Amino acid sequence: FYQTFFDEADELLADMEQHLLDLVPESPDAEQLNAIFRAAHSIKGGAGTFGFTMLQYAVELMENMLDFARRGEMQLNTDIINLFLELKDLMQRMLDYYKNKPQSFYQAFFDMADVMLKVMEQLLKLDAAMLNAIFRAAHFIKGAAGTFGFTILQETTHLMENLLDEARRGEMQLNTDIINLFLETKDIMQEQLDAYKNSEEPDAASFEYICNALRQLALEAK
Amino acid sequence: FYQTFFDEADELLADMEQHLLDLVPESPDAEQLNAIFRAAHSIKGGAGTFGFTMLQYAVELMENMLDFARRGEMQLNTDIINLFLELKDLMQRMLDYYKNKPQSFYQAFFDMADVMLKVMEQLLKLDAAMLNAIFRAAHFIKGAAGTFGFTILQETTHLMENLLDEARRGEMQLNTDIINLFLETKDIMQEQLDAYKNSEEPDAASFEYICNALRQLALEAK
Repeated sequence: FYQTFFDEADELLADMEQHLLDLVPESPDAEQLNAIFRAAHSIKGGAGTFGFTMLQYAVELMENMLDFARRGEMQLNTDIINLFLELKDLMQRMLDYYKNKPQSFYQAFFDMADVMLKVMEQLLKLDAAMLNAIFRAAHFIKGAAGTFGFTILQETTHLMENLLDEARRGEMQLNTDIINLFLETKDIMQEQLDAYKNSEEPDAASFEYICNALRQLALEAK
Repeated sequence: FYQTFFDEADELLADMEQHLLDLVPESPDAEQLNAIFRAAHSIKGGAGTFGFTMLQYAVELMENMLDFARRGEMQLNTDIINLFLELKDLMQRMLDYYKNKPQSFYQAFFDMADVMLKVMEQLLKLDAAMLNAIFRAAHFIKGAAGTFGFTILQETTHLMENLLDEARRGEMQLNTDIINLFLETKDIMQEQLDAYKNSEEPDAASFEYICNALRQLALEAK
């Protein structure tokens, strides 16, 4: 949902930039003013939706100025148009702040996920309550991997999650082989995490191997 | 509201650490388990209140393990106690993530505030709608300065904000002298912003000067 907004907002700002540049300081076109206003209003909506407060404030500020400009309360001139460009650039900088946001964020995830895998490992090695715990730890890793676009990690965890959902509810019967496959999945997920930790790409061979094994179990346990 | 939680949570984690260390692996005390649980539950509440999701997840995980331990579903041993210490450390690391969070955040503020001062400047130099705009720009700077503990910047902006509130509503009559005091306040606020930008302390002489002048106007306009 975030990236759709970022792609649209970038496009809108590129449109805003051209319309601002096409403004006639002595006699501005209310149609170009309306275009800049529409693009700013669209960005405001998204910024509010996702809690992009710095962007929200930057947009409100341009909106206000534009509302005076398009209604005729503000006298336009070169200086004012330059201010509008700076507000547009501020909106761009704020958008990029929220678009960016990593490192401290990546590290907190890497550290958190490392710990959750240890918890999963031990609970496997040890009850519906524990199955609910392994399930939720996998659910977090999947969710978080989805957040960072870690497609390979997300998929591995998702396949194990579905098996853990059937295990916790009581739809699927568990045994030593199944548990060892879950432990093997844990090891693969750690390597997937480590590859991303080192800004490398996870092992495709391991991914295909574990996903075949997890889907095999989804059939075998039924 | 944030710092009260951070101070309490730090204390709770220090308590948790001692109770975990005082656990008897062969025959644990349900009272020490309850203490660790209470401290974890308290931290969970705050984490939920402020949207500290990474912390929330780290706490849920310890909570779950502790609920098995205190109820007797989990067999304790040295390894399990070490895992509890790691979960406690994770909770500490997550707390510190949310406690920290700056730089990219400081820079976005510095850049945003720089632009808002320019907008304020020009609108002063130029209507209740514009007075509402200068007011809100000051309101943002005050709010944001409050967020970063910039007491001197917050106070300067707050005093001007109250004057801007009376100006926008129509309680206070404005003139050239008042506007020039507002422009002078803008210059002081920029220097206050710049001092913090360079990790320096704002000018105390300017602060006292402008606050006397702003309070003088609060009396003079009435």
